[PDB]
Formats: sequence, C-alpha cells, structure tokens
Amino acid sequence: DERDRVQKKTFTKWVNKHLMKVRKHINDLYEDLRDGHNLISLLEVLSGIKLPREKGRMRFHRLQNVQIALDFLKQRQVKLVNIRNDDITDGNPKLTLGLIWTIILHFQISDIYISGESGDMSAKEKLLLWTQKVTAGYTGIKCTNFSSCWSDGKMFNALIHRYRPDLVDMERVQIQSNRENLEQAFEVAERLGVTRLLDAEDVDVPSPDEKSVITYVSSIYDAFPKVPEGGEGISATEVDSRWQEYQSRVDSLIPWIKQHTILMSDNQYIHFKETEILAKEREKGRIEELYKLLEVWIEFGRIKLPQGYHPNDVEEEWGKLIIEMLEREKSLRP
Repeated sequence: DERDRVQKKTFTKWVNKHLMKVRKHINDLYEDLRDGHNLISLLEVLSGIKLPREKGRMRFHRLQNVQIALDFLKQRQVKLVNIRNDDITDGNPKLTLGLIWTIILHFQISDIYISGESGDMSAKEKLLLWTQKVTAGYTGIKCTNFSSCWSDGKMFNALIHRYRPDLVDMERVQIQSNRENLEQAFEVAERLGVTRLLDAEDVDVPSPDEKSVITYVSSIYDAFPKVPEGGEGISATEVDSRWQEYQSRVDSLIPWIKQHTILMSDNQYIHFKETEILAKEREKGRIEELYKLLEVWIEFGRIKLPQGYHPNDVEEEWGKLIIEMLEREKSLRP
C-alpha cells in the first residue's frame, strides 16, 4: 500500500511523459483514466496508430472507450487478467495500476535485446541481465532483483558510469550515503535524457517497489546508445578501444598523405597508384566507415571529436594527393 503510493506516483509520471507529446495530462490516475480518452491517447502515442473513439458523455460511452483500449491490447496478444472496462471507468486503484503496468510492460520494457539472451527469458530477466553485464567490474554483490539491489543507489551510478565515466566518480559513490547516490544518479541521468520517474526518498528503503524500479531502469536503457541485434555497432565496452583505433588510424594515414603529396609537387607512377593508392584509399574507407559507428557516441557526449579528426579532414588531404597525382600524370604521359 506504500508501494502503491509510489507505483501510482511513478506510473502517473510515466503516463504524463507520453501524454505530453499530444498536450494531454493527468493529475489523479484513479480519476483521469475513467472516461477512456487518455488511455486511448496513450496507446496512440505509444503504438503510432490511430484508434477509434466514442463521442458522448454517458457512462456506457466511458465503458466503450475503455473497451476500445482493452481490445486493442488483447488483439496484440497482451494478457489482461481480471481487468474489465468497468474496473477502469469506476476507478479501481489496483486494476488501474495493473493496466498501466501491462501497457508499460508491453510497449517499453518488452522491446529489449541483449546478446547473451535466450528466446525464453522474460523482458524482466533480459533487462536484469543487461544491468549485470553493464555493471560487471564495479564493487558490489550481484544484482538479482529490481528492488533491494537498487536501494543504496550504487547500481544506478554504475549504469551511468559505464556510459559516461566522466560524469560519475565511482570511488566517492562507495562511501556516500544512499540518498546522495540516488539523488546524484537521478540528476545526471536526467541530463542524459532520462525523465525522473523516481524520488530518492522512495527508493532509499529496504524493498523499493519493483515495478517502479524496472520502469525507470528500462527507461535508462532506452536513453543509452545501443547495438541493434546482430547489426554492426559499438557497445559501451568497446568504445574506448575503438576510439583509440580510430585516432591512431588517422594519425597513420593523414601524415602519409602529407609526406607522400610533397613528392608529387616536385612507369613506376603506375605502381605508386594501382598498389599503394588502392591500399591507402582503402584505409581512408576503413576510417570514414568506423567514424560512422562512432557518431552515436559523439552525439551521446562520450567522445569529444577533436579538430582534424573528421573523415573529411582526411578527404581534404586525399584530394590534394589526387591533384598533384594528376599534374605528374600528364607529364609521365608522352
């Protein structure tokens, strides 16, 4: 009933987050969903599809608008146990929360991939596994739930540090109080685009509300750069290493294009071209292609791209090498 206080607070904040996009809003979850209009709007926002509506302001209009939402969920094979339209239109607290949870679970939490997963892991289990992989390497017991494991605030800070090590000091997190750790995690996460669904004072308890924590943790996962399934991309564990690869690659090619462009200003001129140039060109290609995978991390703020490291800055010296290549081309041409 205190987790209900908190779950309601979280689910309200979560709902308002999405209604914001269409200029809708709720104050009391147990009242402002009863006519079916905001439930529908929420589903339209979340799903990207347009739903029908019953105009009218009798109770059966209310019941039908709720039913339109329930059917839409049932049709997408969502399981609605015990929830019926009159439960919603009449304000049933426990079933209103269950319905929001069902929506959250289906639209936000369920769309997660984790290399290391099975086909038969729940979303909850997959998300748990992500947190374990991300925070592997920080001091702490293993995370096996979405309640007590999160109450001291250290997990939150580790999640963030993995993605933005410059924004968190994990040493200090070891000896700060739970409240300080929680407060500063929510704060920083906000800067990185994570809406504050939780209040530090509600999580600093022995058993924080699981559905609230999952919703927030899942939301952090949404905000962070991700590698799509099987696709090409860079995880938070590979970034430092790829970023160094990249810079080193440039620090190798650029000055070869510069020291091998001066030779062109002053019969083997066919080997200095169908051999090396086809290789050095390929470097330029390997480079510009790697930069593409890095863009995400540059936009995310993890990498500050120093000047003279864009794939362009390479093309502008490769162009210069193409010119002086053409000068001494028409000359060794008789």
